Amino acid sequence: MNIFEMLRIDEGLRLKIYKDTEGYYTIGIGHLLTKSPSLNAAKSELDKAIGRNTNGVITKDEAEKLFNQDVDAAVRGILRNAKLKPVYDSLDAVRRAAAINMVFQMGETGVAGFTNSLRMLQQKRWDEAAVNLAKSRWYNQTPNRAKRVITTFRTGTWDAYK
Ligand SMILES: c1ccc2[nH]ccc2c1
Ligand SMILES: [Cl-]
Ligand SMILES: [Cl-]
Repeated sequence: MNIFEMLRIDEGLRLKIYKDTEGYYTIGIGHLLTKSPSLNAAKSELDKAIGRNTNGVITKDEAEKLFNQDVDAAVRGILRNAKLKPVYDSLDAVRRAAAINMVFQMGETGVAGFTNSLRMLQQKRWDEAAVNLAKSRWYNQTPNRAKRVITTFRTGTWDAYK
């Protein structure tokens, strides 16, 4: 298992514009297009990203392309983040995957707000971090996905994904 396969399971794959769990226009593998309530604005954002007049639909190759870009950007953002980087550096490979999954989902900002959990993870207090992580809007809104990621940090294995 790896980050790509992990996120592919968490996000699914859709080739037509759809609304995410928060009601935002998205496409492909979790690629958020816009927070605006406007489908037009979303189709324009789509065309701008793909580089063609898509008409709200993309191919699988174009989806995988957006996905590669988004994964790379997430990692790169973590590495540029002074709050995140040190935590990320302290983790083992499996757990780094869980850290990227959270950023992919909620943004660097969203994550930066889990200050207490990050500090526990950095200290390798796995069980306590898992409990603290669960006390969040994230966990209450997307419980099954949160549980998988939390299990990952708790155990350092891919068990939740097998
Ligand atoms: C960097 C980015 C996201 C993260 N989530 C938990 C730890 C961590 C570190
Ligand atoms: Cl883009
Ligand atoms: Cl869920």
